[PDB]
Amino acid sequence: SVKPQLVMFTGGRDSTLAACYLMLQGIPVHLWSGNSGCSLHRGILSHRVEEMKNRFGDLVVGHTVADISGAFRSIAIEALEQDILKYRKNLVLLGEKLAIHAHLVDFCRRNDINTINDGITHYQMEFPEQRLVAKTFLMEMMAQYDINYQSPVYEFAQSADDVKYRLLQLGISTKSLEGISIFADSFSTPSDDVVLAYLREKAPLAHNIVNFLAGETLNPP
Amino acid sequence: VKPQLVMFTGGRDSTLAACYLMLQGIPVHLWSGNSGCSLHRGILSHRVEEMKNRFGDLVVGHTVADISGAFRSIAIEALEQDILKYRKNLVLLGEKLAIHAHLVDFCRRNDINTINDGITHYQMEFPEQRLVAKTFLMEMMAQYDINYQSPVYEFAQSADDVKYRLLQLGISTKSLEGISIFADSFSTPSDDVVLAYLREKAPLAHNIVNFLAGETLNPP
Amino acid sequence: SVKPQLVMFTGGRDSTLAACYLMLQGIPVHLWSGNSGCSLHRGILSHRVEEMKNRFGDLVVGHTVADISGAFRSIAIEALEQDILKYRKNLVLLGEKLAIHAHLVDFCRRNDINTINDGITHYQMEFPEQRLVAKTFLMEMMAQYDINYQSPVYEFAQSADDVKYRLLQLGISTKSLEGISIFADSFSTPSDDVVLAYLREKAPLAHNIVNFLAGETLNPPV
Amino acid sequence: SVKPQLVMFTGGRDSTLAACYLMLQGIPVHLWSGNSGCSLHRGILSHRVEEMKNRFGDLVVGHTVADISGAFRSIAIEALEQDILKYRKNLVLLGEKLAIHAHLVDFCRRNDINTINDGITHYQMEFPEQRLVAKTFLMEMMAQYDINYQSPVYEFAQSADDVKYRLLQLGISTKSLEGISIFADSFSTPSDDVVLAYLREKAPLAHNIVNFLAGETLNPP
Amino acid sequence: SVKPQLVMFTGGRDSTLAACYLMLQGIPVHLWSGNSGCSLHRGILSHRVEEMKNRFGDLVVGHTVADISGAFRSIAIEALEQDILKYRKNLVLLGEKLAIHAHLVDFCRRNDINTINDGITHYQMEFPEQRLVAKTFLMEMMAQYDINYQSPVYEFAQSADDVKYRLLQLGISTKSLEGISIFADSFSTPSDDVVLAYLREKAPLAHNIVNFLAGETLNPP
Amino acid sequence: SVKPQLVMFTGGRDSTLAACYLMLQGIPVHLWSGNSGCSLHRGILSHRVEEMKNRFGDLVVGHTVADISGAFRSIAIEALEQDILKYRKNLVLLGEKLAIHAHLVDFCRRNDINTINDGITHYQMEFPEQRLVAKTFLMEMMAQYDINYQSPVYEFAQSADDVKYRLLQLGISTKSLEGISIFADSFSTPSDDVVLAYLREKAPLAHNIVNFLAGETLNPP
Amino acid sequence: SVKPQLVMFTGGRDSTLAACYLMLQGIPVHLWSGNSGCSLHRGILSHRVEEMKNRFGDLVVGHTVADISGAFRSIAIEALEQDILKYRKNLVLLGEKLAIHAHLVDFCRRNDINTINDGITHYQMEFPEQRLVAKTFLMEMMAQYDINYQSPVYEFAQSADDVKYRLLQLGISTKSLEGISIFADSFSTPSDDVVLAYLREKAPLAHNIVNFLAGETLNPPV
Ligand SMILES: Nc1nc2c(ncn2[C@@H]2O[C@H](COP(=O)(O)OP(=O)(O)OP(=O)(O)O)[C@@H](O)[C@H]2O)c(=O)[nH]1
Ligand SMILES: Nc1nc2c(ncn2[C@@H]2O[C@H](COP(=O)(O)OP(=O)(O)OP(=O)(O)O)[C@@H](O)[C@H]2O)c(=O)[nH]1
Ligand SMILES: Nc1nc2c(ncn2[C@@H]2O[C@H](COP(=O)(O)OP(=O)(O)OP(=O)(O)O)[C@@H](O)[C@H]2O)c(=O)[nH]1
Ligand SMILES: Nc1nc2c(ncn2[C@@H]2O[C@H](COP(=O)(O)OP(=O)(O)OP(=O)(O)O)[C@@H](O)[C@H]2O)c(=O)[nH]1
Ligand SMILES: Nc1nc2c(ncn2[C@@H]2O[C@H](COP(=O)(O)OP(=O)(O)OP(=O)(O)O)[C@@H](O)[C@H]2O)c(=O)[nH]1
Ligand SMILES: Nc1nc2c(ncn2[C@@H]2O[C@H](COP(=O)(O)OP(=O)(O)OP(=O)(O)O)[C@@H](O)[C@H]2O)c(=O)[nH]1
Ligand SMILES: Nc1nc2c(ncn2[C@@H]2O[C@H](COP(=O)(O)OP(=O)(O)OP(=O)(O)O)[C@@H](O)[C@H]2O)c(=O)[nH]1
Ligand SMILES: Nc1ncnc2c1ncn2[C@@H]1O[C@H](COP(=O)(O)OP(=O)(O)OP(=O)(O)O)[C@@H](O)[C@H]1O
Ligand SMILES: Nc1ncnc2c1ncn2[C@@H]1O[C@H](COP(=O)(O)OP(=O)(O)OP(=O)(O)O)[C@@H](O)[C@H]1O
Ligand SMILES: Nc1ncnc2c1ncn2[C@@H]1O[C@H](COP(=O)(O)OP(=O)(O)OP(=O)(O)O)[C@@H](O)[C@H]1O
Ligand SMILES: Nc1ncnc2c1ncn2[C@@H]1O[C@H](COP(=O)(O)OP(=O)(O)OP(=O)(O)O)[C@@H](O)[C@H]1O
Ligand SMILES: Nc1ncnc2c1ncn2[C@@H]1O[C@H](COP(=O)(O)OP(=O)(O)OP(=O)(O)O)[C@@H](O)[C@H]1O
Ligand SMILES: Nc1ncnc2c1ncn2[C@@H]1O[C@H](COP(=O)(O)OP(=O)(O)OP(=O)(O)O)[C@@H](O)[C@H]1O
Ligand SMILES: Nc1ncnc2c1ncn2[C@@H]1O[C@H](COP(=O)(O)OP(=O)(O)OP(=O)(O)O)[C@@H](O)[C@H]1O
Ligand SMILES: [Mg+2]
Ligand SMILES: [Mg+2]
Ligand SMILES: [Mg+2]
Ligand SMILES: [Mg+2]
Ligand SMILES: [Mg+2]
Ligand SMILES: [Mg+2]
Ligand SMILES: [Mg+2]
Repeated sequence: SVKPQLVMFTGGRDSTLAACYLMLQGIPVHLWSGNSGCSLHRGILSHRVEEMKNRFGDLVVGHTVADISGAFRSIAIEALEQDILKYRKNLVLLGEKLAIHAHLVDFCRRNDINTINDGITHYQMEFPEQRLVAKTFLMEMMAQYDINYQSPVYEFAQSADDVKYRLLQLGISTKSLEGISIFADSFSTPSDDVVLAYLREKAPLAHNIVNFLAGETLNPP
Repeated sequence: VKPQLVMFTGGRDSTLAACYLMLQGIPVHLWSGNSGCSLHRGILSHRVEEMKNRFGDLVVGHTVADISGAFRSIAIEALEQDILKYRKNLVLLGEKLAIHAHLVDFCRRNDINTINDGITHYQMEFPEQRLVAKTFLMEMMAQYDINYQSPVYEFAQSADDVKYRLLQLGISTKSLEGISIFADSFSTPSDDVVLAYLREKAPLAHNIVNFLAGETLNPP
Repeated sequence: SVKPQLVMFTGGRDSTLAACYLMLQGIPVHLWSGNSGCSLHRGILSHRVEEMKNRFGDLVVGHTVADISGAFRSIAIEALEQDILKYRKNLVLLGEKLAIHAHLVDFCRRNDINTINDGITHYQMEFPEQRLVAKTFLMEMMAQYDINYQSPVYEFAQSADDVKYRLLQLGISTKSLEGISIFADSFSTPSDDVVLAYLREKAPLAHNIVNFLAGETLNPPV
Repeated sequence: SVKPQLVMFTGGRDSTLAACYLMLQGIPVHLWSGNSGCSLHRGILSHRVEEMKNRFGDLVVGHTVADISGAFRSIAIEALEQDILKYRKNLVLLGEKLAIHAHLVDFCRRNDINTINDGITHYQMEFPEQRLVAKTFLMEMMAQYDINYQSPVYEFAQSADDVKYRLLQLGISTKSLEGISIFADSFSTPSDDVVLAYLREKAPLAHNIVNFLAGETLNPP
Repeated sequence: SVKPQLVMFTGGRDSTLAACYLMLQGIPVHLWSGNSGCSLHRGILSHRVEEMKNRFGDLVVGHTVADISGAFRSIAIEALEQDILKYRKNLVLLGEKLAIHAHLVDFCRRNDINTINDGITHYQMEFPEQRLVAKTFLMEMMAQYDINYQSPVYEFAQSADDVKYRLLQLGISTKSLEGISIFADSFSTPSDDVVLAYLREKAPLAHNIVNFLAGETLNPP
Repeated sequence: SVKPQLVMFTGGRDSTLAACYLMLQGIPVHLWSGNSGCSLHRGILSHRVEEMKNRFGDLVVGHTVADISGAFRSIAIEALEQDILKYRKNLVLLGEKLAIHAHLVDFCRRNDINTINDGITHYQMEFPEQRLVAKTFLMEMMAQYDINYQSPVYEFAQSADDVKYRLLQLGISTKSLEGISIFADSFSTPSDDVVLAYLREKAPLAHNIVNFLAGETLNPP
Repeated sequence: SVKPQLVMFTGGRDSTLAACYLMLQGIPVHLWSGNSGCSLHRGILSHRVEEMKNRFGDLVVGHTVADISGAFRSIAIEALEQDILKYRKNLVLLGEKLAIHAHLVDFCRRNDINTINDGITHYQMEFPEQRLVAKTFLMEMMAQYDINYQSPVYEFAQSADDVKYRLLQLGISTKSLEGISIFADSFSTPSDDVVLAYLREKAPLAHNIVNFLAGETLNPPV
C-alpha cells in the first residue's frame, strides 16, 4: 500500500482538488484543517468532506480539525500593534500559515507523515502566503524537519476556472465550501520584502512552538 | 465467465442487449451515465427490478455515474461556438463521447474490458448511432484495450424487433428511461460533420481520461 | 399580519440577502427555487435554508422547489439550433428566467401571492437577465397579470462584496450556497437589442404556458 | 365543490394528459382502469399515479382498477371464431372498449358520476375504437344512460409529440406508463363500415351486461 | 436421492394427481405452472400447493410460475386473424401448450431436469392438446432435446370420477383448484388434421423461441 | 332501507350467484352454511367469501357456519338401515336438506329474517332436494313458519355454463369453491314418489327439532 | 410580574453579580452575550448559566448568545491597517464594544427591553474601553434609542474581592467563567482624545448597522 500524505484542507476549491488529485493517483490522504479561532461559518465544510468520501471512499483516511488558536495568537495577534506599525501591512494571515506549519511539524512527527500538501495557486499570488518567496521559505522550514512540503495545484491553477472545472469532472461541487477568516478583506497588498521579513522575524517563535509541542522546552525563544 | 459492462438507460435496446448477454451466461455490470440534463429518471428502478427478477445473480451491479462535468467540458462549454460553426446541435454526440471517456476509467479501475451498448440500425439518423461514430468509438476504446460491442445493432431493423424479444423474456416492452432535455432539439447532421465533431473533441476526451487516471491536471 | 411575498431563491448570496432584507422589515417570505433540470450539486442549498430559518424563524414561511424543466425546454432548448444560429449568442439562461416568470404567474395566482422578488444586481449587468432591458420587460409582463415584480438588492449591489458583508452582519455565511447551471460559462455577451428581441420572440410561448398551467388551453401559441 | 368526473385511465400519455388538464381546471378526477384480463406488465402504472398525486394532490379523488374480464370475454372472445370469419378482422380491442363502456354505465350510476372522459386522439384514428364512427356510436350509447362521454385531448393531439410536451410542462414523464394488451400488433386495419357493424352487433350484449350489473336480469340478450 | 422430475401443474385435478402419484413412488416433483397472461382467478392455486405440501412435504421440491405471455403471443395471438381464417378454428390453447413446451426445453436444460409430466387424460381428448396426434408431436419435439415427456394419468383417467376419487384417497380436495383461460368455451372442435397442421406450422417459431431463450440467436425464423 | 335476506351458501357456483344477484339489487345477504359433520375439504370456502366481500363490501352482512350434525343424524342417519331397506335408495342428502330447513326456521326466528334463498337449479333436478316436488314441499314447510323460501337462479340455470359466465361477469371465479359430502356419488336416482314419501315420513322429526331448538319441548315426535 | 431587563453578560464575576443582584430584587433578566467570532474556550459559560438558573429559576428568562462577527468585522477589523496607523494604538476591543451596542439596540427594540445593565466596576481602569469617556459615549448612543444603560455593581465593587464574596454568599462560584478574546490591549496608554476620536469615527458605521438590522436601509454609512 502507498503511504498516506497530509493535505492542508479548508473545503475550498483548491485544497479539495489537491486532495482529490492525490487520491486519483492511489495516494491516501489525511485531511487537516487548522482552526485559528477567528474563522466564521465553518459548518459547510462537512458537506465537502461527505462529497469527497462519496467520490473516493477509503482513500480519505481521516479529517483532523486542529485548534491552532494559541500558536496563531502568539505569532500574529499578541504583537499586532507593533507588527502593523513596523510593516504598515496587516499580515495576520501570513502569521496564520506559519502557525499551521509549526503545528504540522508536530502532527507529522506524531502521526508518521512526511509529505504535506496545500492548495496554494499561481493565480492567488497577491496573497502573502501564496507568494513564491513564502512558499520557498516554508519549504525550507519543513525540510529542516525532514518534511516534504508540496503544492500540487500551484502551477496548474492559472485561474479559479481551471480548478472549478476539474472538480466538476470529478462529480464534486465547484463552490468554495469553507469558513472565512474574520480578517477577510482587512489588508492591502504587501511587498515580497515585507513578506519575507515578517516570516524571518516570526520564525524563532514558530520553531519554539514546535519545540514546546514536542515536549522539549517550556522556555521562550 | 468474466463480467462485461452494458451502457444501460432502462430503454428497450440496452435492456435487450444486457438480457441477451445474460442468456448466454455472461454476467453484466449495468452502467448508467447521468449527464445532469436528464428528466424523470425514477422509472429506471422498475426496469432494474424486472431484470434482477428474470436473471438473478447474472446482474452483478448497477452503477449510476455522475458524468455531468465531462459532458459539460466536451459538449456544453463551447456550445455557442460549436453550433455556430457546425450549424448543428451535436450535444448528444458529445454526451456519448463523455460516456466513453468515463468508461475507459471505469473499466480500468474495475477489471472490465468488454463494454456493450444498445445502439440500433433503425436509429442511424441519430449521430452517435451512425456507423462512422460507432467505428470511431470502437477505435478509441481499442486504444485502451477495451472491446466495444453493440450486440443488438444489426438485429434491430425496427423497434418492434426489440420489443417482442423483451416480451418473450417476460419483460415490459416500454422504454423505462429518463429523457434528455435535449430531446427533439436538433436537426440531422451529415456524416462529415459527425466525424469532424468527434475528431475535434477527441483530445479533450483523452485528456479527461488522463485526469481521471490521476496522470495530469493540464488541459489538452 | 403582513402578507407573505415570494423570493426567487437559489441559495446564492443576492437572493439570500433579498429574502433576509424583506424579513428584517417584518415581511414573511415564501422561498421559491426553480429546478430547470440542468442544475448540478444543489444539495448545499439546504444548509442555507437552515441558516435562514435559524436567523429569522417563522418569517420563512415555506420553500417550494418547482420542476420547471418542461417550460424551460419549450422556451429555450427545443429550438436551440435555430435560436443560436439566428441570434449568434447562447441565450438559454435568459430563456430560463422567462420560464421562471411564466411558472411564477401560475404559482402566484394559485397561492394568493402578488409580490415576487429576486436577487438580480447592478454589478451583474453583463448577464442578459439582469440588464435593465430584461428587468423592465419582465416587470411589465408580471404587471399584466397583476403581479408586482421587485428586485430589492438591485441598486445597492455595486459589487459582490456589498452583498457578502451585509450577509455577514446578519450572521449568515458569505458563500454562494447554490447549485450551478451546466450552461455556466457556455456563452458570449449579447447586445441589449438581442436580449430584447429574444424576449419578444419567446414571450408568446411563455404566455401560452401560463394559459396551459391555468387550465385554459391545450393549443400551441398563435 | 366542483363535481368529480371520471377518466378512463391507462397510465398512457393521452389519458394522463386528459386527467391532468381536467384537474388544472379545478375538476376532481376519479381515475378508472379496466383490466380485461389479457394485459401484461401493468406494474408501471403505479409510478404514473404517484406522479399525478404529487402534481395535483387531492384533485385525484381515487383510482379504481376494475376487473372487466367477464364482460370482455362475453363481447369479444366467446365468439372469436365467428367474429373473425365474418368481419375478416380481429376486433377484440374494439370489443374491449365496448366492455369498458358497459362497465362504466354501472360504475357511473352507482358512484354519482355523469361525465366520463378518455384519451382517444386524432392521430390514433387508425385504431377502431378511436375512429369518429366509434366515438359517435359510444357517445350515443352513453347518452341513452344520461352520461356525457367526452374526449378532451382528441382534437388537440395531432401527434404524440403534442401530448408529450404538455406532460413535460406539468413536470410529468413523457413515457407511456401502461400495461400492454397481448393483442398488441395482432390485427390489420378495419374499414369504418366493419367497425360500425361490429359495434351494432355487440351492442345488445353490452346493454344486457349493463342490465345484469344493475341487478335487473339474469337472462341473456 | 431419486432425480427430481417436472410436472406441468395447473392446480387442476389431473395434474395434481399426476404429481401426487409420482411423489407416492418416491420421485421428487418440481411443479411448473405456465402463465400465458390471459388466465383469470389463479389465486386458488395456492390452496392446492399447500394441500400437496402438507401431504407430501419435501417431495414437493418447488413451484415455478413462469411468465410465458411473450412466447404465447408470438405463437398464437400475433397472427390470430390469419390463423383463424386458414384453419377456421380458434387454436390458441393448442398454441399455448406449444409455448409451454418451448419454455420447458429451456427450463429443463437450465435446471437439470430431463423428465416432464402432464395431466392430460383420455377422457379429455376432445381438447386439441390432449389428442394422441398432439401428444405424439410434442413427445417427438421434447425427445429432440433429450427430454422425456410422459403423461402418467393419461390411460388411467377414463372419466373425471377416476381422478377425483384417487385424490380423495390422498386426503386432497376433489375440486379443480386452477385459474381459467379467458379462451374457455371460445372454440369449436378441430379435426386431427388441423391440429397437426397447426403444430407443424408453428413449430419453427417454437424452436426459434427455444434458441433465443438459450441465448443462441436474436434473429427470427 | 332494505331488509337483509339469508342465502343458503356452499361456496358453490349457484349459491354464490344467487347471493351476488340479490346484492346487485341492493338486498343485503346473510350467508348461511350448514355443516352436516360429513363434509370434506371445506377450507376453500374462505377464498369464495373473500371474493364476495371484495366485490360487494358491506352488502355481505355475515357468514354463519352452523353445526347441524345432530339434526342431520336424527333425520337421516339414525335409521339408515330401515330407510334404505324401505325406499331402496340412499336419501341422506335429502334428509340433510330437511335438517337445513329445520335449523333455518330457528335461525330466522331468532335473527329477524323472513326470506331465505338457495341456489338449486333446473339443470340439477336429478338430485332429490332440487326436484320440484321437494322444493314445493319445503316452500310449504317454511310458509307454515311465515318464512318465504325462494330459489332465485332456479329457472335461469338451464346449464352450469349459464351460472359460470354470470359469475365471471362479476369478476368472480367460475369454480365450485365448496366442500364435498362424503355421500358424493353414493346413491342412485330416486323417483319423485320416493322423494315425497321420505320427506313426509321425516317431517314430524324435523318439526320436533324446530320445537326443541325454540325451547318448547324435550319430548320426541 | 416586573418588566424584564437585559444584562450584558460574559460569565465573568462582575456581570454574573449584576444579573444576580437584579434577580434578587425580583427583576427578571435576559442574559445577553456578544460573540465577536474571535473568542476562545467559551464552553465554560454554560456552567455559569446553569449555576444562575439553579439559584434563581425563572427569573433567568433566557440566555442569548448573539453572533456579532459581521458588525465587529465592519467596525474594527476591515480597516485595521488604517486604524492602527492613524491612532498608533490597537483599539479593536473598543470597536467590539461599539459593535455590541449596535446589536443591543436591535435586540432591545425587537424584544421590548429598554433597560440594559453591565458589570462595570471601579477597579476596571486599565482597558481603554472601560474608561468613563467610552461609557459616557455609549450611554449617549443608547439614550438616542430610548434605552437606559445602568451599571448596578459599579459603586459597590472597589475590588474583585468585593464581587467574589457576594457571589459566594449566593452559592455561586467566584471564578471568572468566560471565554477570552484572542485580542489583548497593548502596553501603551492612548489619550482620552484618541479613544473618543475612534468612537466618533466609527459611530456612523454603528448607527448604519442598527438601521440595516432594523430593515431600514441597505446603503453604507453616508
Ligand atoms: N491571505 C489570504 N487572504 C485570503 C485568502 N482567501 C481569501 N482571502 C481574503 O478573504 C477575502 C474573501 O475570501 P473569499 O470568501 O474566498 O472570497 P471570494 O473568492 O469572493 O468567495 P468564494 O468564491 O466563495 O471563495 C478575500 O477577498 C481576501 O481578502 C487566502 O488564501 N489568503
Ligand atoms: N441523438 C439521440 N437523440 C435521441 C435518442 N433517443 C431519443 N432522442 C431524441 O429524443 C427524442 C425523444 O426520445 P424518446 O423519449 O425516446 O422518444 P420516442 O421513443 O419516440 O417516444 P417516447 O418514449 O414516448 O418519448 C427523439 O425524438 C430524439 O430527438 C438517441 O438515442 N440519440
Ligand atoms: N446568465 C447568467 N449566467 C450566470 C449567472 N451566474 C453565473 N452565471 C454563469 O455561470 C458561471 C459561473 O457562475 P458561478 O459558479 O456562480 O461563479 P463563481 O464565482 O465561480 O461561483 P459562486 O461562488 O457559486 O458564485 C459564470 O461565469 C457565468 O457564465 C447569472 O446570474 N446569470
Ligand atoms: N386498437 C388499439 N390498438 C392499440 C392501441 N394502442 C396500442 N395498440 C396496439 O398495440 C401495439 C403496441 O402498443 P404500444 O406498446 O403502446 O406501442 P408504441 O407506442 O409503439 O410503444 P412504446 O413506444 O414502446 O410505448 C400497437 O402497435 C397496436 O397494435 C390503441 O389505443 N388501440
Ligand atoms: N383446450 C382446452 N380447453 C380446456 C381445458 N380445460 C378446460 N378448457 C376449456 O375451458 C372451459 C371451462 O373450463 P373449466 O371451468 O375447467 O371446466 P368445468 O368442467 O366446467 O369446470 P370445473 O369442474 O369447475 O373445473 C371448457 O369448457 C373448455 O372450453 C383443457 O385442458 N384444454
Ligand atoms: N343430492 C345432491 N348430490 C349432489 C349435489 N352436488 C353434488 N352431489 C353429489 O356429489 C357428487 C360430487 O359433486 P361435485 O364434487 O360437486 O361434482 P361435479 O360438480 O361433477 O364436479 P367437481 O365440482 O369438479 O367436483 C355428485 O356427483 C353427486 O353424487 C347436490 O346439490 N345434491
Ligand atoms: N493558600 C493558598 N491560597 C490560595 C491559593 N490560590 C488562591 N488562594 C487564595 O484563596 C482566595 C480565593 O482563591 P481564588 O478564587 O483562586 O483567587 P482569585 O484571585 O479569584 O483567582 P482566579 O479566580 O483564578 O482569578 C484568595 O483570597 C486567594 O488569596 C493557593 O494555591 N494557596
Ligand atoms: N485554516 C487552514 N487549514 C488548513 N489549510 C489551510 C488553512 N488556511 C489555508 N490553508 C491552505 O492554504 C491554501 C490556500 O488557501 P486558498 O483560500 O487560496 O485555497 P482554498 O481554500 O483551497 O480554495 P478557495 O479558492 O476556494 O478558497 C489552501 O488550499 C489550504 O491548503
Ligand atoms: N446516459 C447513458 N448511459 C449509458 N448508456 C447510454 C446513455 N445514453 C445512451 N446510452 C447508450 O446508447 C444506446 C442508444 O440509445 P437509445 O435511446 O437508442 O437506446 P435505449 O435507451 O436502450 O432504448 P430506447 O429505444 O427505448 O430509447 C443505449 O442503448 C445505451 O447503450
Ligand atoms: N433556478 C432559479 N430559481 C429561482 N430563482 C432563480 C433561479 N435562477 C436565478 N434566479 C433568480 O435570479 C437571480 C440570479 O442572479 P445571481 O445568480 O447573480 O444571484 P444569486 O444566485 O442570488 O447569487 P450569487 O451571486 O451567489 O450567485 C437570483 O438572485 C434569483 O433571484
Ligand atoms: N383498459 C382501459 N381502461 C381504461 N381506459 C382505457 C383502457 N384501454 C383504453 N382506454 C382508453 O382509451 C384511450 C385511447 O388509448 P391509447 O392507448 O391511444 O391512449 P393512452 O393509453 O392514454 O396513451 P398512449 O398513447 O401512451 O398509449 C386511453 O387514453 C383511455 O382513455
Ligand atoms: N398453464 C399451464 N401450465 C402448466 N401445465 C399446463 C398448463 N395448461 C395445461 N397444462 C397441462 O395440461 C393439462 C391440461 O389438461 P386439464 O386442464 O384437463 O388438466 P388439469 O388442469 O390438471 O385438471 P382439470 O381437469 O381439473 O382442469 C394439465 O394437466 C397440465 O399438465
Ligand atoms: N350444507 C349446505 N348449507 C347451506 N346450503 C346448502 C348446503 N348444501 C346445499 N345447500 C343449498 O342447496 C344448493 C345445492 O345445490 P348445488 O350443490 O348444485 O349448488 P352450489 O353448491 O351452490 O353449486 P355447485 O353446482 O358449484 O355445487 C346450494 O346452492 C345451496 O343453496
Ligand atoms: N462580549 C460581551 N458581551 C456582553 N457584555 C460584555 C462583553 N464583553 C464585556 N461586556 C461587559 O463589559 C464588562 C467587561 O468587564 P469585565 O471583564 O471586568 O467583566 P466581567 O466579565 O463581568 O468580569 P471578569 O472578566 O473579571 O470575570 C462585563 O461585565 C460586561 O457587562
Ligand atoms: Mg479558501
Ligand atoms: Mg433511450
Ligand atoms: Mg447565482
Ligand atoms: Mg395506451
Ligand atoms: Mg384444467
Ligand atoms: Mg354444491
Ligand atoms: Mg471579562
